[PDB]
Amino acid sequence: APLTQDRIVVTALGILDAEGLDALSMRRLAQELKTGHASLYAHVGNRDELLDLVFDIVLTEVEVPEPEPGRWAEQVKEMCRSLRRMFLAHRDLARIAIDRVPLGPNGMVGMERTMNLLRSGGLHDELAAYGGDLLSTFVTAEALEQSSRNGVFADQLHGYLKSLPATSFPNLVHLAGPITSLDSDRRFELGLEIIIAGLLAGAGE
Amino acid sequence: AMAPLTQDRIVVTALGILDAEGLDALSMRRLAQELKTGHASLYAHVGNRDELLDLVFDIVLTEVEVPEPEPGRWAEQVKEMCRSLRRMFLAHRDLARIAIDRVPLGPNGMVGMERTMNLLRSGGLHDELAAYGGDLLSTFVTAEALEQSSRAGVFADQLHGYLKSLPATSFPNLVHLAGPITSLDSDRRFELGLEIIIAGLLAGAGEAA
Repeated sequence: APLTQDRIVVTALGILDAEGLDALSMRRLAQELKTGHASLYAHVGNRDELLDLVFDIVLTEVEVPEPEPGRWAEQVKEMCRSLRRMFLAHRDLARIAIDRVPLGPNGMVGMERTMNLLRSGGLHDELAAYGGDLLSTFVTAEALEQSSRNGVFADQLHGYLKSLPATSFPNLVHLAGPITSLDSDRRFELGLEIIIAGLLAGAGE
Repeated sequence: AMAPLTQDRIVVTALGILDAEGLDALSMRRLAQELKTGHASLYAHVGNRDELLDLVFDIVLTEVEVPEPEPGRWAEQVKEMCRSLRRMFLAHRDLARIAIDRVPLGPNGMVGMERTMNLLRSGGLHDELAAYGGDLLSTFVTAEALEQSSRAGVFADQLHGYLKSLPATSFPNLVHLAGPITSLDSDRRFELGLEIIIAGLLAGAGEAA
C-alpha cells in the first residue's frame, strides 16, 4: 500500500476511536503506519493539521435533509441530532471540533446543504449564516460535556447548593437539582428547542 | 512598606499579571516575585496555581451586574446582564480561558447566580428552563468571548475569497452567504445570538403557560 493522506487519516481516526485523542501522537501515527516522520509530515503536516483532516473525514456521517414544506424545525433538529450522533460515536472528537471550522471538503458540502435548509425556513442572510454557526457550536459544546461525564462532583455540587441558607439563596436552593444534574438527552433537546424557537422568532413572517 | 499578605492583595496582583501578560505568564513563582514574599506565605493563602485561578475567576465577577427584576422589562434585563458578562471578559485577557472549565461558585459567583436565577424565574420560566437557560446563556457569552479574543483581518478575506470564488453552480448558498459566514462582526454575532436565545426562552415559557 502506498502511503496516502487518506490512509494516514483512516489510521489516525482508528487510534482516536479505540484509544482517545491523547494517544494520537505523530510519533504513534508514524509508528503504526511503518513510515518515517518526514513522509508523515509531507502528507498531513503537523498534529493540528492532521486533526483538521480527521475532523473532516468524519463529517460524512452528518446527514442534512432535503428541505420539505412545513417541516423546517423538525428537519433542522434531525440535522443537529445527526451531528450529535457523530460525536457520540467517536471518543474525544468533540475535543477536536470544539476548536475548529468545518471548512474541509466534507465540511463545505455539509455547510452548503445546511445553509440551503436554514435559508429555506425564511431566515435572512445574517440569521441563516449565524444560526448555522450557533447550532453547530451548541451541538459540539453539549457533546463535549456529555463526553466529560464519560460522577460525584456533580453530586457534591448538589449537596452544597441544597444546604445554602434558603433565606439568602432561595433560588439556588430550589433549583439545586436542575443546576447540577440535568440528563444529557434532556439538556440537548431543551437547548435545541430554545435555539430553533428563537431562529423562528427572528425569521418572523 | 510591607503589609502582611492578604488573600485579596494576592489575587489582585495576580489579576494584574494576567491582564498585562496573559495566563502563561502567571506562575506561582512570578506571583511570589511580584509580591516580594516567600512561597510558604503565598501557599498558606491561596494554594496551588489551580486554586489561585479559581480565585482570580471569582474576583472579576464582581464586575457583572445582574439587575433586580423590573416588571415588563424582562428581555432587555437579560440582555443587559449578558452584555455585562461580555464586558468583563473583554476587560480581562485570557479570562474566558480560565472560566470555560470552571463553575462560578465562589462568593461573587454564587451571588451572581442567585440573582441570575431570580431574574430568569421572574420571567415565568419553569424550573428546568430557568436553570438550563442560565447555563446556555453563560455558555454562549463565554464562547463568544473566547473567540472575540481568538481573533486576522487577513484570514477572513482569504476564507471570504475562497467562498466567494467557489463555482456558483456548485455552492450557491456558500457563494451568496460568503460575507455573513465570514464577516460577522463580534457585536453583531453577539446580539443575534442573544436575541435568538431570549426569544427561544420566552417561547418555551409561553407554551408552558
